[PDB]
Amino acid sequence: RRRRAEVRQLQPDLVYGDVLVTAFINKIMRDGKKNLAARIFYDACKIIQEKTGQEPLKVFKQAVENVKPRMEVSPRRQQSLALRWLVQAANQRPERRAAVRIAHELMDAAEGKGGAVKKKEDVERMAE
RNA sequence: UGAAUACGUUCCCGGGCCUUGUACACACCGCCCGUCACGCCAUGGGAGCGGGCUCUACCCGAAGUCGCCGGGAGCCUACGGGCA
Repeated sequence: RRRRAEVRQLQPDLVYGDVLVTAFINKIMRDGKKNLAARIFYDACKIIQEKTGQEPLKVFKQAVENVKPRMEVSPRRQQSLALRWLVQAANQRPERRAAVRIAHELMDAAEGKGGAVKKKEDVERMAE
């Protein structure tokens, strides 16, 4: 208790220059292998730009933004919570490739739709 | 390779520690209290029975004492008394 402890702060990834990136990679992270989950994200983004032509970064941030619950919310938990549904919803997708399921899950989330975004509407609506 | 979450955890499940207060107790997941079952002893009344004693009322027992009369032919000496 006290001191408000710490949460540490990491650096960008490579082609995006954002912290939330690695943070999200930590969610997809499993078995302790970030190297794998890393490419899974990059490849997931590559599919986005090769299907929408838009920046895979602006689609990522926006997606997570359209998931951060307002009520159920600290500016931090908004990230932890959002990243959760983004992975869970992407874990239950039709696509066979991990990078493909996440890619679609992100695009839909960025457009304000999908299972992850649908879950939020429920939590918020059941809170208000 | 390398997290997520860690302060809003102030609570609080639980442990430890300082401090306040209270009852009993110190085997403290205590201790007491009470009922029930068994054993022994003991207290009191009551319906009633047996024995002794006390108080009140009536019913006359004897000895003895006190008092009066006294038998008159009764038990007798006589200023007459008296005994029975």
